[PDB]
Amino acid sequence: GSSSPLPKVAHNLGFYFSPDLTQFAKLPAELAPHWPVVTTQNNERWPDRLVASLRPIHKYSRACIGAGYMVGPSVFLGTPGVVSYYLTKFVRGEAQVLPETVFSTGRIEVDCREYLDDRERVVAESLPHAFIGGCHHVTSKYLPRFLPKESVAVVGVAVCTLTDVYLPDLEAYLHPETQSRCWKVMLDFKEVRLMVWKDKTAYFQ
Amino acid sequence: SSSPLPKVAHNLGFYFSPDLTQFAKLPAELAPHWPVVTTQNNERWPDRLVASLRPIHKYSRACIGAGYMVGPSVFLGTPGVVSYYLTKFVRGEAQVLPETVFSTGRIEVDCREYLDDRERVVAESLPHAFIGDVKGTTVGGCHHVTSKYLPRFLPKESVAVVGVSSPGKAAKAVCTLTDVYLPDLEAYLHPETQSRCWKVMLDFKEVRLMVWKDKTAYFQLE
Repeated sequence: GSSSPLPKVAHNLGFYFSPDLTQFAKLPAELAPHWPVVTTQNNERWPDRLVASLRPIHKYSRACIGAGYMVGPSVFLGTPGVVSYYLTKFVRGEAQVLPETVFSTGRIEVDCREYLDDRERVVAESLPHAFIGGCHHVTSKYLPRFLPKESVAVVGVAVCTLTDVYLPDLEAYLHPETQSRCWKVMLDFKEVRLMVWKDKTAYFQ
Repeated sequence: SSSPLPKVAHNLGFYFSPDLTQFAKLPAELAPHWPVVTTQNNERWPDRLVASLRPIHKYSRACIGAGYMVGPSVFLGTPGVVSYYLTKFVRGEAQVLPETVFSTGRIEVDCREYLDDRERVVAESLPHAFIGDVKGTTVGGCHHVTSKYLPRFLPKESVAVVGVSSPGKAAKAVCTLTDVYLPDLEAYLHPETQSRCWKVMLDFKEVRLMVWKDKTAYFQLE
């Protein structure tokens, strides 16, 4: 069996249907040859496909490190430095190079408010204005336990914007050459904008 | 006063209660007309299920080792110790309740630990039923609340189904799990044939248990 992306990841690669994965909208097996589709079935029969796997499958399989993932009905947290799933994208039959990206951790989905590890605490401590009052990281001190889920906006997909990205993945951004930079960041294959003010604050827009 | 976990009463047909918070509020005026769970042996309610602390009948069943609640709070069963008594009245007259095993409350309270040393050894004895292991891309044998590869969220069900994971190594879409006191299953773990399917009553629900001696063992719904 294989793990598989959170919906937003496939969505951002342009995938919405799946015959086999229930986090996505259903499409019958029979129609997969004629529509792009996310799956864990590496089915040569379906030419436009995104396949999730736990072992690479072609040189172009991207190892999705540290991502939130799902297995059957369950959601799991990414483990930093550990590969969540591989993704291999086939357009009109042939495997395609994926852009490089960072990954959401799954802390949002599973409502977890903790640092994943000491290294991430150490990064938050190094710029303590970052990601609170606007835009909160999942671990922000000021975030109340009961959020009203309807009115929350997620970075990479309003009461607030919210991210669960693993801080070290981002930490070079927090330290630009210029006094401040509006970066161009790939998160879950979606281009967001991280705005850094060296040594004061940073946040997404 | 001690009460059954919601699933136990559901399995018996009972969803309304005037008194017990864990259930659906029903106003007293209607209690005469629905099956109800209650800590009140009330004659006015012909179809009722009473949770006692001591019996009131030939047919009053002891719920031994069962997880239970007092007000808003869940508590673990202790194995060997009855948690509460239950009596089924139908049209004013007590009924014989089937013989059953009991979920322990661990899933409700998120306590993923053995109840006692004794259970530790059973889990350890049949590790591909009760602990887990991987073969390349596949995990199996994590069918208990104590097992490896478990998600953070577990359905509050007698037999819960979850996806399961060895981060970076293996995954399973479907894995079937309970929090039963493992020794209550010993009777079933040692057959002669290559496989066997038991019928088992768990939390008063009829469930099927596959056993592959001495490889794995898992519950399933009908």
